[PDB]
Amino acid sequence: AVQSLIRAYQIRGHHVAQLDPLGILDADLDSSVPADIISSTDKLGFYGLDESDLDKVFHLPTTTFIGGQESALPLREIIRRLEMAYCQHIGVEFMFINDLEQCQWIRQKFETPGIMQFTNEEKRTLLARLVRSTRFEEFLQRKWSSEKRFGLEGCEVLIPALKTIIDKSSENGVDYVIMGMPHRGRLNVLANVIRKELEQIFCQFDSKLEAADEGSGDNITLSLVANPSHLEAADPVVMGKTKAEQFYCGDTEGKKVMSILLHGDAAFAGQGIVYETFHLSDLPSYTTHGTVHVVVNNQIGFTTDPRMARSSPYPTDVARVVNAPIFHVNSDDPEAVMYVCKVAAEWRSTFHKDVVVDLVCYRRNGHNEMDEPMFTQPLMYKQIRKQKPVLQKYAELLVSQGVVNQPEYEEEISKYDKICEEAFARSKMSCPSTGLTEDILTHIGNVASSVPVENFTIHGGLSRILKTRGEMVKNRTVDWALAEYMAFGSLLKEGIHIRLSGQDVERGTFSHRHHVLHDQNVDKRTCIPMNHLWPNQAPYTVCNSSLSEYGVLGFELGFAMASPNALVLWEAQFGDFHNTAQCIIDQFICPGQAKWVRQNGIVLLLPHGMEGMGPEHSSARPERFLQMCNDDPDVLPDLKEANFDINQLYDCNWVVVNCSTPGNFFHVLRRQILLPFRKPLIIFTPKSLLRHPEARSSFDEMLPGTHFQRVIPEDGPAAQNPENVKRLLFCTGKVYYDLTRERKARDMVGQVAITRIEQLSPFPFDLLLKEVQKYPNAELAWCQEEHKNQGYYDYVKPRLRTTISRAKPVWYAGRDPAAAPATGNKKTHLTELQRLLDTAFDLDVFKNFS
Amino acid sequence: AVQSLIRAYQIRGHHVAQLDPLGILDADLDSSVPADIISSTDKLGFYGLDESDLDKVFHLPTTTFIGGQESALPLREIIRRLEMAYCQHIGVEFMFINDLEQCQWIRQKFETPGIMQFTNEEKRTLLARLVRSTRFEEFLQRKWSSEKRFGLEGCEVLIPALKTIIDKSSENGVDYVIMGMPHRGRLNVLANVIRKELEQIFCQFDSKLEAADEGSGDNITLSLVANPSHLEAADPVVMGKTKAEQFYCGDTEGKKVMSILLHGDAAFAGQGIVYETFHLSDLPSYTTHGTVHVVVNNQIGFTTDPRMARSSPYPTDVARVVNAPIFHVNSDDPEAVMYVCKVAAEWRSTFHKDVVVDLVCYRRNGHNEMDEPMFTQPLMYKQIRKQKPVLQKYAELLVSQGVVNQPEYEEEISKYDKICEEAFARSKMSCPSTGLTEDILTHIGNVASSVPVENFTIHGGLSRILKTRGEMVKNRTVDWALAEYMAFGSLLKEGIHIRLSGQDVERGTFSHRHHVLHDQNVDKRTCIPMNHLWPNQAPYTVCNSSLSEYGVLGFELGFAMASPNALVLWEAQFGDFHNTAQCIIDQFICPGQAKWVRQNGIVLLLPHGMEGMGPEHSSARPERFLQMCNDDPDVLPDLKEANFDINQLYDCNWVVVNCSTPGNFFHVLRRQILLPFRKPLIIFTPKSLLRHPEARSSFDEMLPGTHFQRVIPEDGPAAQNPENVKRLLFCTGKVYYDLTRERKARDMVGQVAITRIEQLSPFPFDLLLKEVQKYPNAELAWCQEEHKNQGYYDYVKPRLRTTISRAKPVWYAGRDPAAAPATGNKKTHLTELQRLLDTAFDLDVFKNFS
Ligand SMILES: Cc1ncc(C[n+]2csc(CCOP(=O)(O)OP(=O)(O)O)c2C)c(N)n1
Ligand SMILES: Cc1ncc(C[n+]2csc(CCOP(=O)(O)OP(=O)(O)O)c2C)c(N)n1
Ligand SMILES: [Ca+2]
Ligand SMILES: [Ca+2]
Ligand SMILES: [Mg+2]
Ligand SMILES: [Mg+2]
Repeated sequence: AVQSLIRAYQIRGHHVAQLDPLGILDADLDSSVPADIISSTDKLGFYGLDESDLDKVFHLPTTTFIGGQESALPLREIIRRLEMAYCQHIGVEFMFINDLEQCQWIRQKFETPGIMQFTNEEKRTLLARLVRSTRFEEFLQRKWSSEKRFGLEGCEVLIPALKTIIDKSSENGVDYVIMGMPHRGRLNVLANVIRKELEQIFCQFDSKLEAADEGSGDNITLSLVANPSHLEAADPVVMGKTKAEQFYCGDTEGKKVMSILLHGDAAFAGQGIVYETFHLSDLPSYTTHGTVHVVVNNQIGFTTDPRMARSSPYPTDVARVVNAPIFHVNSDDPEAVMYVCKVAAEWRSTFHKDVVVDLVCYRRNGHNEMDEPMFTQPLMYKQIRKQKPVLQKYAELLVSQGVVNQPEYEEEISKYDKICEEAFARSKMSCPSTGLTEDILTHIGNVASSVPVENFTIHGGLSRILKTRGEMVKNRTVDWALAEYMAFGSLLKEGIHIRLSGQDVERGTFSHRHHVLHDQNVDKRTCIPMNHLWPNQAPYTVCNSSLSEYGVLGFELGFAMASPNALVLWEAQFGDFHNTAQCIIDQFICPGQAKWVRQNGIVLLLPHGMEGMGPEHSSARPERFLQMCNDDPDVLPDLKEANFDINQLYDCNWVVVNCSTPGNFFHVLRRQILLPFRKPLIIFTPKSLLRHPEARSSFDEMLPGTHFQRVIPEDGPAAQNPENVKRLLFCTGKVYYDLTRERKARDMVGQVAITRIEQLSPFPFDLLLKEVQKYPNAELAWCQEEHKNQGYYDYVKPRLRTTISRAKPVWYAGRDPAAAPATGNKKTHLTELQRLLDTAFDLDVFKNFS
Repeated sequence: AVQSLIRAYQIRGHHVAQLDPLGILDADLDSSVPADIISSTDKLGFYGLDESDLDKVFHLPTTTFIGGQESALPLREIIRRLEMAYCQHIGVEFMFINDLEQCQWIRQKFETPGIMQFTNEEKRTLLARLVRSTRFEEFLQRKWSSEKRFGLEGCEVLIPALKTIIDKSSENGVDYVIMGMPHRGRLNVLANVIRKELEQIFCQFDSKLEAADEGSGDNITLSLVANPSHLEAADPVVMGKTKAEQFYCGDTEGKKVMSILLHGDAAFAGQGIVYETFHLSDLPSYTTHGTVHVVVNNQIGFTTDPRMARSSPYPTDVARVVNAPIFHVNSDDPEAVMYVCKVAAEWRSTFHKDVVVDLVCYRRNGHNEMDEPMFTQPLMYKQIRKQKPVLQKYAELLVSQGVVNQPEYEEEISKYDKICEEAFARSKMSCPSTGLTEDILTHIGNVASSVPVENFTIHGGLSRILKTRGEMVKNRTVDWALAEYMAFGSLLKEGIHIRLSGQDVERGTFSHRHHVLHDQNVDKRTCIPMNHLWPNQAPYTVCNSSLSEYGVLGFELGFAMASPNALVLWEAQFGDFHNTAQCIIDQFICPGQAKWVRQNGIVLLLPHGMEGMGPEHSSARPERFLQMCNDDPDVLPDLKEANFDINQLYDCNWVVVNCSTPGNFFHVLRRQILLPFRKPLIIFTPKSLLRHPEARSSFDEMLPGTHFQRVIPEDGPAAQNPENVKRLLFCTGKVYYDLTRERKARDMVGQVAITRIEQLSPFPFDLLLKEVQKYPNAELAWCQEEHKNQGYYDYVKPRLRTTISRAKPVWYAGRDPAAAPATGNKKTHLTELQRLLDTAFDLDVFKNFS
């Protein structure tokens, strides 16, 4: 009889809660009272009860904790205690959880008498924190009025909440905390929670204010990651950083690393990023064993109201798809906020699960500190202007109780004002060798072309693949997969950790690498032969990710930030789906060092090639990456510097390469780690050269004394007699092979020279100038399997014309411009390719003008 | 006693349900049986019951329909009926709904007896549909084996499900259906549901198979929209199209327009787009009154296991945030699927709410028809190759029952086969005047600068704004807001519908337009002044959207497809966040007429300008838009055609404009509608020119006989004496004004000519040539307030050098290249701007070389 009523309250208590600070605007966007909650004695008929039952004593179930060292209670006691627990300033949304132990723990924490009481020292400390926050806010206001400082006015209880979280984490065992937070309230945290020299904060208020830099305090260590103004675009980055620190510190269960994130109410229910980030929480490869989310519900986004912003009651619904409990609290009552923070910290330290806490508050001023909010919401601010601040009412309550005397509070205010005034007055290298000796290469080749496990049986096709691998190894020949194994194993020997993530990377999207072997008979038997290469070596991890291209890339980037001695690779199924995560490339990878001055070295792998498989299963948009480079096309650098290659690579944002041969792909990954500094790397991997019969290289290019070749000159009869060569030809990728075959078909050998360019960013001016001067009489041309308005023409042409003294035109030999990456008609592809190949190996296509 | 048990089943039935077609892999990803379900007589102790209670008769509650014509069933009946209803081929997830009427309606359907029974005619029709689907699949397989087509084998009950849905919609009143669905099963729907000439389908299989294209059938009308391979990227487009059709057809409640969407299991739980699309559902401005989502749960994504893909149990947990009920069904049983589809159609026609139906099935072959799935999942396919197809077992069951005889079934197979081979054998203009007479302009100015409602009081600042508006109107002067009002009112007079949607558009992000007036004291009293202009006129709508930049743009794009007689505008808060919806610009607006034939005229508004607000609140990336143009920079078109302005505009893919004066903003908006055809328009609106004192124009540029000016020539003393002008200068946007000020500070009037370029795409190659020939001895230069690697230099320079016969170099006068859109230091901005003005206005920064 009573069990149904208690369940009904545990379901619908948060809907009738006075979480509203102003008293006017509602929190759940509905003022109706559902019939489940007994708002009056007339509603007992819904459960079949009546006014005669309000005095009969009822026995509590095993899922109720209001008894407090008491078994049965009069129904009036149950109703009063249940209203106090669920329908006052705290509303708990947790019964969507199917686990029983977590539900019982939450009930015990939030449904027992005499557990929320504080001590006088805690009240004094809370008063001190509230005074610090409020006086800092008014000092910023009165010393800087005509500014846009995004104030935290009408919600100062945030700072004590964060301090309570950090203190509970410290006493629970945590020794490292990583925090992410939007702009609203940044300076308060930077001055009170992550304590910093106030003179430095005042100095940085006037200059460098726009940039949200990184703040570190080192005795729990606190780090505040830099975040951009894009909303909710830094959660996966924080999760990746937390995972990397957990892995490096040896914490398998993450008992000493913690993650805290702050969100606004409007963005937590309007961005699809939160969905993707929440789905990464439980995946075995992306699980940081717990994050604490704090969402500030000021009940407004700029000038947009809550009812025209979302299709859900609360802005906290995304967290319920993963069974993460949610706590909504009224910011007016500070003790409730403190207890909720303590409960959330205990929950994270116990169950290693995400938890979200919602701070219901209001906004005292406009969106900016000089905006006019009466234009759009008159009633809201008319009601706002008739309410006391939280500090004033808290101080009055404490004075009435007798905890603090008025002179002490006044002295505290005066001394903190003097501290602020005093602070304000005071305020104003060579390229390594990447080769390997033959025994290491032979050992890796033999281990990779077999199965280490004794009774491990594989498929027949896989057996044929391994036999072909062994035949290649014994003949001193390497293909794409073998080159990948050799590079990764060589790095693993030196102690460098390697992580490879993305979609379908364990088997390969084209089924070419087979890095993970599966047993046909046993259900979960799995063998990774690479861990068996050497007795002592760095770990190796390969992971399959979800379909989100946005959260996984951010996670990988955050992981790459922790340590330089690590090789993190992200693989996309096709080069056309990277645009789903453009924001991550736009704000985090592109200007990571220009603003924020921190180093990263993530490797991005993008398959790219035109083979008729579709208008959008073809091409990786390299012209989008090539335009985001801090290089001036009109200036030719000094080509006679001490090194140039390493100096040029030092002054750039990232590197862009398009590898066609396995040897260069082997050397690039080694050069990524062996260098002193780190920079992001973008690689355009082929799609049809994996099985190509002549896409192979010998071991002689993998031996000691060999460096990565940024530009591969032409080898053949053309080089033997260079004065007779016409039509000097440049290419980048598979287009080389398609040319060479035709050069054999048309008997153009000795009349056309074809050269590749592996590295596009930065531009190799020196090597290109050296090889262009090799052929005095040859018409420069650029080949391309993409359209004119796509690919590398608009990037390469200015740089090629800069390399020479604009002494020669750079012609084009490729497809015509189009509004799509490729064509959807199979018949026209062959005609286009035949026309593309017509101009090459058929001279006088451009000499016809004269 | 029993109410708790029934409640527990209604919560946890779908977890123990036998939905798995394979007794092997699970769908909720957990094999454990929760203690709520009574799997054996020993578990009755959880509810306090025991084996002695299995025979006692228990009265049913008012929220349980098991019984039919019974009040009390003996407990052995309740348990059996509940297991049959919730734990046998059907799992219903709906109890998260808080509404009681919807819950009772759902319960009645699946929880009442003798409701799922069919008739012999229905069974015959189902057999016919299954035969058609299966024989078409095997015919495609045997006639085309070496193909990468995506096949529907494994789930062959999809076609009858869709046909049942459409039939129920037709009988419920729907007369128009819009459908979107991914590649898996496209041909089966195109050949069976949306019936099409099979010869045409066979012809398009060989050629033009790559592109999606649009399939129509007109007696319910069926439209299948084109969608790319990007997963979940076409739902908002479908919803926008549905909304537009509902609005033109006059269905306020949408009783005659319906929307159907199909999803895969892996993409419905891995993409954040679904989150935004689901929040767009209930929003009053974006409400399509229901949408029947169908998710096919084949339990595998390419080669990725469902456990390493998501954190939620089922891949349909994003629909529990909007209280949308979910039905999971086993595709083996066809009657259950048919009944579920009927129930979903009735639910949509009744409650006007979204509903999701999950068909649990398996995949018979690899991802493509020649993929090898034994490499990664051995046990799954080892079990798959030992199961009968659904058609075979259904035919055997019907033969045993006696509905159909074997000769009839064989004859049906033979006749459909013969139809298949028979089909296979058979298979093989001037620019308008946009001016207005003075009385219309005066009327719109008077109405817009005053309040229409008589008892309506506004703020004092708003009163001052309206007084300034009236002063401008009486003095024959127009600003940005007045120009917008005049354009919108002029279009509304002609009967053209106008819709403006996006973030903070009702008031304006800079509080300059005030299109919506709010009453200070009376609650919710709105007053749109432009809805009161003329006695008969088209409706006007302004909406505030959510923070999702991706879903709203897709919704607007879908809306601008239904009819040409409409002006749909999308406004962004800043030009930097548009990249969040890059995919929509990548696969839908860019190649929307090059790939599919449909035409679109959406207007995109992007604030753009460098003012020192930050590196992320400055610049709108115009160089990203300018590179996606199917224009060859190396060819100069024929400048002596009849038009060369309407012809040039006819070939392009969209238009890009940067408007500074309000008159051009008026004229371009009028020209967008008055043109015979439709093309997308991108406008770079200013931010600091809204309040600029000289950013104004007279009425003489809005009178009859005035056309939009693509290029504004240089007016002033320089034009009077053009032979004495040096440093011919090109600009685009606010920079002009700054330049003029500096010129006035340096007395360089008559020595520098500054010209704007309003239209960049199509490129004006005629007016620019004329004005370049106007000044013979003048060094061309380009002035931007953005970095050299960004902005318009890389686009404009090749086109400017093409316009002339490469006879004069195009210099640069702007900021130096950088890895970020702007700087984060306030001090360096002033130095950068001063250096920019210095190098712009001094006469030897380039001539010093000689
Ligand atoms: C992706 C994106 N992020 C940000 C903006 C601009 N912007 C900055 S703050 C803000 C309001 C966010 O609302 P809410 O989370 O409620 O913030 P609060 O009231 O706490 O400032 C918006 C829209 C934008 N247009 N697009
Ligand atoms: C955004 C994106 N879209 C598409 C792909 C490539 N792709 C095409 S179909 C497919 C499988 C989708 O899985 P599921 O939804 O289970 O569909 P099914 O295999 O049953 O068709 C993938 C990953 C990708 N990597 N990223
Ligand atoms: Ca309520
Ligand atoms: Ca289960
Ligand atoms: Mg807010
Ligand atoms: Mg699937």
